[PDB]
Amino acid sequence: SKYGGECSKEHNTCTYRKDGKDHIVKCPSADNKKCKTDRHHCEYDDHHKTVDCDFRK
Ligand SMILES: [Cl-]
Ligand SMILES: [Cl-]
Repeated sequence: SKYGGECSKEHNTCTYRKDGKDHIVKCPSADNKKCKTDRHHCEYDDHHKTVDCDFRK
């Protein structure tokens, strides 16, 4: 249920792969969910219907 991708710091977006296609969604603006490092991991959780762009590198 989790779909991984990479985030854009400038745009605060997550690009993730699901069902053969790349999808670009906004990250949250929350302090510890936003995209902090360009091109680092993000995930769309299709169970919870949430996005997180702040992972440990
Ligand atoms: Cl595509
Ligand atoms: Cl969200």
